[PDB]
Amino acid sequence: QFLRPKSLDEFIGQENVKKKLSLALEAAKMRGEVLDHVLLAGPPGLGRTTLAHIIASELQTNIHVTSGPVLVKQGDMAAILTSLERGDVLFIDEIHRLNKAVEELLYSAIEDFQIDIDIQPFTLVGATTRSGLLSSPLRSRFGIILELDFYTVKELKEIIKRAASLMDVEIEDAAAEMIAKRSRGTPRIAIRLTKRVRDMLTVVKADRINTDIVLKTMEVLNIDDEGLDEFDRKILKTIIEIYRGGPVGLNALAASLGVEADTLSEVYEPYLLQAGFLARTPRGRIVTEKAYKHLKYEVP
Ligand SMILES: Nc1ncnc2c1ncn2[C@@H]1O[C@H](COP(=O)(O)OP(=O)(O)O)[C@@H](O)[C@H]1O
Ligand SMILES: [Co+2]
Repeated sequence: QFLRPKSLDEFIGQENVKKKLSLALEAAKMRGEVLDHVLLAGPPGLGRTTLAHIIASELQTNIHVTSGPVLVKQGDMAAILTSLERGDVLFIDEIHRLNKAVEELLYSAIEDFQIDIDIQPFTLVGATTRSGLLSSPLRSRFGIILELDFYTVKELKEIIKRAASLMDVEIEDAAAEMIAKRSRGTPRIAIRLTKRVRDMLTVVKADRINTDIVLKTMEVLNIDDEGLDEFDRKILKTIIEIYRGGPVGLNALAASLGVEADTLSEVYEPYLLQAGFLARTPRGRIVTEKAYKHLKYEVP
């Protein structure tokens, strides 16, 4: 809520994305034109939803939030489309999860702003974990595709220091750095960790968040020096123990973990791959030497 950027000026990091989006936004506003469709792609907690709202606010139009799975029958999509006002933003999270029914109606609406038997010109903003998850057709409809990658430790530290300030708590630089290094490159994680560290500060009655307080918090939260949580470790341990380090297929791995292949590949794998703990091969996923050493498993 109060911790969510209200404009690009408040949006830390993602310089490439900001410059690209800013170019298009400022131009459209200056011409009083409807912004071209925008695709926001990247792992969760990186700011896709945040950017969608910023786009609407900058254009000074209304944003209509919806989810791919939430829309089943064309009736749901129609009601939403016909409620759009000129320049409004239609934000669809998990846009790649749109069934053939609603998707066909959407592709149609953005071809000439009209349906089966007239829609006000609008800007479609989709959010997806992976741009490839989108069908070839609908995918070619976005004039602006923004690929968000994990944030740097420095950017995360800045976001953490900002969140602490908004929560009325002081924090030392080294402490903010420590949280950033454990935030798995994600703003969402960094902010939630900061709230939990704030709770520790409260209970120990300290004047400001320091490294000691952060370490105490990480121990309680079971977050290791690499920012890995319980589930991250379970993924690596399962590959190591049950599958001898891999390669193991995504479906097989998800079945053993008792989770959907999607949550695995879309939510947890991205950072594990980025940080060099996991690798993908044609035969399946495998763990790296870094994984064994980090989890203290003898390298076979
Ligand atoms: N660049 C950023 N600067 C500051 N906070 C950010 C940034 N990106 C994301 N956040 C924060 O992290 C949380 C997660 O963002 P959100 O936009 O909901 O992620 P996504 O839709 O990609 O899953 C939000 O609370 C938000 O206010
Ligand atoms: Co497979």
